[PDB]
Amino acid sequence: DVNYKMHFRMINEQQVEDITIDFFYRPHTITLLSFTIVSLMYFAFTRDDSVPEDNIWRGILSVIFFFLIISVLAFPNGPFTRPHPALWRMVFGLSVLYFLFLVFLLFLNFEQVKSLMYWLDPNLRYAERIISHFDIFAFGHFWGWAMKALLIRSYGLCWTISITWELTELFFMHLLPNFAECWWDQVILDILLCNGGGIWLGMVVCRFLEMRTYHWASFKDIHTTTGKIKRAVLQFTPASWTYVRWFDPKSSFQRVAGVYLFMIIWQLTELNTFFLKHIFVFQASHPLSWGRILFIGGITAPTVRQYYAYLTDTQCKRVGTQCWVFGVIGFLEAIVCIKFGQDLFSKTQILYVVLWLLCVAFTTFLCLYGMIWYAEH
Amino acid sequence: DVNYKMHFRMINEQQVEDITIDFFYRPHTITLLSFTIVSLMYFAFTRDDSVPEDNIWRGILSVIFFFLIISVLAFPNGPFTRPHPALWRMVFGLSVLYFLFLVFLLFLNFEQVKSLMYWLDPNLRYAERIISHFDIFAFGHFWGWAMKALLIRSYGLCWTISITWELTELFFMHLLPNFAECWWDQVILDILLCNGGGIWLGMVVCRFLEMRTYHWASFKDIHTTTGKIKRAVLQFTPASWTYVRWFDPKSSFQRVAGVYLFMIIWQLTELNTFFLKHIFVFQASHPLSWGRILFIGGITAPTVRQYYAYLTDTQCKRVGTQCWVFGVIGFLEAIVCIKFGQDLFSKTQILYVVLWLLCVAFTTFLCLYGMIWYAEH
Ligand SMILES: CCCCCCCC/C=C/CCCCCCCC(=O)O[C@H](COC(=O)CCCCCCCCCCCCCCC)COP(=O)([O-])OCC[N+](C)(C)C
Ligand SMILES: CCCCCCCC/C=C/CCCCCCCC(=O)O[C@H](COC(=O)CCCCCCCCCCCCCCC)COP(=O)([O-])OCC[N+](C)(C)C
Ligand SMILES: CCCCCCCC/C=C\CCCCCCCC(=O)O[C@H](COC(=O)CCCCCCCCCCCCCCC)COP(=O)([O-])OCC[N+](C)(C)C
Ligand SMILES: CCCCCCCC/C=C\CCCCCCCC(=O)O[C@H](COC(=O)CCCCCCCCCCCCCCC)COP(=O)([O-])OCC[N+](C)(C)C
Ligand SMILES: CCCCCC(=O)OC[C@H](COP(=O)(O)OC[C@H](N)C(=O)O)OC(=O)CCCCC
Ligand SMILES: CCCCCC(=O)OC[C@H](COP(=O)(O)OC[C@H](N)C(=O)O)OC(=O)CCCCC
Ligand SMILES: CCCCCC(=O)OC[C@H](COP(=O)(O)OC[C@H](N)C(=O)O)OC(=O)CCCCC
Ligand SMILES: CCCCCC(=O)OC[C@H](COP(=O)(O)OC[C@H](N)C(=O)O)OC(=O)CCCCC
Ligand SMILES: CCCCCCCCCCCCCC
Ligand SMILES: CCCCCCCCCCCCCC
Ligand SMILES: CCCCCCCCCCCC
Ligand SMILES: [Ca+2]
Ligand SMILES: [Ca+2]
Repeated sequence: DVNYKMHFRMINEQQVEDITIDFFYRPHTITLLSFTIVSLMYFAFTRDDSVPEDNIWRGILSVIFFFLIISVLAFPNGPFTRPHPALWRMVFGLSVLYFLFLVFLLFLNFEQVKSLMYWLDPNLRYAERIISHFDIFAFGHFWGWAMKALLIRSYGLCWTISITWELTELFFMHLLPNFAECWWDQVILDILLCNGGGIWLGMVVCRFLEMRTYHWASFKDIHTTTGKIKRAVLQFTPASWTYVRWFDPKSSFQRVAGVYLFMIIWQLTELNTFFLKHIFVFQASHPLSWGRILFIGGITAPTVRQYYAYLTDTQCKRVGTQCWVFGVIGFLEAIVCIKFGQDLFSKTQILYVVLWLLCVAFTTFLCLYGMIWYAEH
Repeated sequence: DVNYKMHFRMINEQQVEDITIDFFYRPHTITLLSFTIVSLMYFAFTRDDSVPEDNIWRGILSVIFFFLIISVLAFPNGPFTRPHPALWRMVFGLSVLYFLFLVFLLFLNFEQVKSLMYWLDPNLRYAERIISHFDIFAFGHFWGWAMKALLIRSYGLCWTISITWELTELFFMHLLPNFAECWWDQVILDILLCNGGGIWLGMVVCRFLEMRTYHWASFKDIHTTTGKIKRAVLQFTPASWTYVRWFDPKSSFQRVAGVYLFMIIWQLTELNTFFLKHIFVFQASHPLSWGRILFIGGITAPTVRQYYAYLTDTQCKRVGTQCWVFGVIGFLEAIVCIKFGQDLFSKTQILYVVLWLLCVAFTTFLCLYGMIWYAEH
């Protein structure tokens, strides 16, 4: 049990190894205690609070900001400790904020949630060819897969969900009347280039990042300025890379069904994005659209490394807190879509979702066979 | 530094020693995840959301409850580990909730805060002799002083602050026109009977608890039913008692100033209560008054034991998170009272507060002399 509680602190609160500059890792909470009071003193005595509309906004911004300060002192930093552990306590701080925001939304009705969205943005109330298709969103979609494949470390897992989702969005665009997106948009442009190009780049880096000899000289020791610039910049890159093996030839029925649940919660988070944008009508350029995608993308990096650790390591015996929070967020967003999306379906079929369930297991079982046989040949 | 980071986890997250019934200390976070998802599914698909006020109220309640659930998984449990550490993680979660609520209030104006209070309770908008004086509030004050003296473990500190605060409240009742509370009420009945009896009982229980031989037989091992009942009931009592010595004959200027700051913040936490209750006019029977007092009293129990540990232990090098949160709460309440209390003073004097500052140091210096000389005689 000494290992069973120590192995959780390698998942939940990964510690910094080989600290040389100790100014960056010594707490100053009393100075943080003195900063918050003087910060709020300036805002409680000099800010003009004569308008009620801008008082609620700045109060919300301050609650979010000062919850990030509390998260630095009290929240776990995941299995990541670069560039600083505190930047991952502040990402876990936003996960809890977004989790509790969804808990609130389940208890409202559609007229209150729509009135809430219009408060955030009043403009929401009133609302060759292939080359032009590539926009700033296609760049984000390419780098989303180049980051997912960086952590999943599998062609079979990433192409299984790249293909199934694009097939689903092609099918789910039967309801959407106005868009004229032809099938090649999400079967040739997306599956091949935006996804496969992203998947290829992400899996190419994993080979590089995991075969690299991680030798980290201290910043003070380097004498040449170009080395100091190299060392300063290299702080924002991983200090080590885990060797990921989702499947084993002797993998049990528990492990095989732990990668099956992994690729259902993965695809659940893609139905959340599709329906939240459709139930609450906002354009893809709105910060509610790509601001949420960036935040969920930031959460995913420590969640994939904590679900993998729990699933495989036999001395873990607890699932990391960030993976727990990414579990409620992904499940609650579906309940939000079912509750408020009671109207945009009349006779629509869940059978495709049921059919998607089988075609995922069909591809995990084929993945195990293609790797069990791989040892033989 | 191995001790400098280990000594913080004896303050922040005190671990349970000698666990025999392991059902009470084995996490089930995935079962917690399933419970939260099913509960929110039931409340999202079954609750009638046709009234907005009830929707907002139930959303607030659910957010508080699920923040408590998050705190059970991700927040430190103080130096206390009885009856369960989770019941102190939840207290810390409530502390953070209140801290952020205070952060929000600084950015509103008085009309918005009054509207919020009226939303919380619409009834707030429209709003021999000694034997009759003793009410449930007097009983609560007596038990609060008993609990305080249970942790401070000092007649000098407790009597100093009791006397100073009673004098301050007697003085501050110069502004209060309607109340006819004569000086005897808060110079004899309060100082002697309620406060004095509480202090006496607290110090008697300190003497009993710190001289007790803490031997904890496992619940399963006891065979007699009365012994099992005693062991079950005894779980809600401290498993050990720290020997508290605020002053030493060789105590430096740092320690003396630390006790001075301790008592200054202690009296600030009473100015906060007085001025909050007077600025936001609600009766002492309203839950906003005694609920807040109960919550601050619950916070105080680990805050005192963490401030003492930081102040005296020389290997601590960090102040516990509950102490940090109590500090921000105590300072932010004062800032709130200053911001919204800009009107109920015209020519009133801070000199008494300044005079109170000297008469506290006068009584710390006299406390050290009365104990430095104590060794000689
Ligand atoms: C409407 C729909 C219609 C059709 C629906 C039909 C649905 C069909 C139903 C599908 C469900 C199938 C479930 C099968 C589960 C088998 C058990 C299993 O493998 O357990 C474990 C893994 O599993 C876990 O327990 C992991 C934690 C899970 C909870 C956190 C979620 C966070 C998600 C984050 C996802 C991130 C995604 C990121 C994407 C980029 C392994 O077994 P174990 O022995 O416990 O493990 C041994 C190791 N220890 C314990 C010794 C350490
Ligand atoms: C308007 C008014 C008008 C007139 C105003 C005038 C005001 C006049 C101004 C008075 C202020 C005087 C302050 C002097 C402080 C000297 C330094 C000192 O003693 O430091 C330390 C203690 O002090 C700390 O640092 C403790 C942490 C403080 C922050 C947490 C707050 C939570 C409160 C919770 C209170 C709970 C209350 C509960 C009540 C029931 C000790 O020195 P050190 O060497 O750091 O310690 C050695 C130990 N280590 C470091 C090795 C471990
Ligand atoms: C929070 C948890 C959820 C995560 C994302 C969830 C998805 C939601 C994400 C983003 C959408 C948020 C709404 C923005 C669109 C509304 C219209 C608009 O332009 O508003 C703009 C918002 O401009 C701002 O100032 C926004 C500030 C940030 C918002 C919260 C994220 C915290 C990140 C902290 C990161 C810290 C570091 C982290 C670790 C490194 C400007 O407003 P405006 O149009 O001029 O009108 C303003 C006045 N009213 C009308 C609004 C009253
Ligand atoms: C939270 C952080 C701050 C702490 C305290 C700060 C001080 C504030 C404290 C208490 C004051 C709260 C307001 C209550 C008075 C208003 C009028 C009234 O009677 O309201 C009642 C409130 O009844 C409830 O249901 C209250 C639920 C609890 C509230 C939060 C505390 C969480 C404790 C969790 C402890 C868990 C375990 C902890 C560890 C073991 C009933 O309402 P009503 O009159 O019928 O009208 C209802 C409808 N409207 C009008 C309200 C819309
Ligand atoms: C702005 C600073 C640029 C970078 C300046 C710089 O020299 O960084 C070095 C520091 C610490 O580096 P060490 O070599 O002491 O620890 C190394 C440790 N064992 C490890 O490899 O993890 O990095 C940070 O904390 C960066 C905080 C970034 C804050 C955003
Ligand atoms: C400004 C921030 C820039 C991004 C900062 C950055 O690169 O660090 C993020 C982490 C760093 O990994 P560690 O060395 O802390 O953990 C090591 C552990 N054994 C492991 O498996 O990595 O890696 C990623 O998630 C890389 C994907 C990008 C995620 C956004
Ligand atoms: C309702 C249960 C009544 C009490 C039933 C009972 O038998 O309690 C024993 C348990 C654990 O007691 P142990 O002897 O295993 O540990 C002892 C440990 N080393 C120590 O001394 O701290 O206490 C709780 O967790 C109580 C949780 C209360 C949850 C509110
Ligand atoms: C339902 C809850 C009932 C109250 C539960 C209860 O009595 O436990 C609270 C703690 C228990 O102390 P521990 O044994 O965990 O810590 C031991 C550590 N070395 C120490 O110094 O105590 O003690 C107090 O604060 C007592 C004051 C009352 C506080 C309200
Ligand atoms: C881990 C990454 C977290 C980043 C949070 C994303 C929030 C972006 C908000 C953008 C709002 C822009 C308003 C004009
Ligand atoms: C550590 C103790 C925490 C207790 C929280 C106190 C909150 C009480 C609220 C009572 C409201 C009653 C409304 C009728
Ligand atoms: C009209 C389209 C606007 C898209 C803005 C994208 C901003 C990307 C910021 C990325 C930060 C990491
Ligand atoms: Ca697509
Ligand atoms: Ca009084």
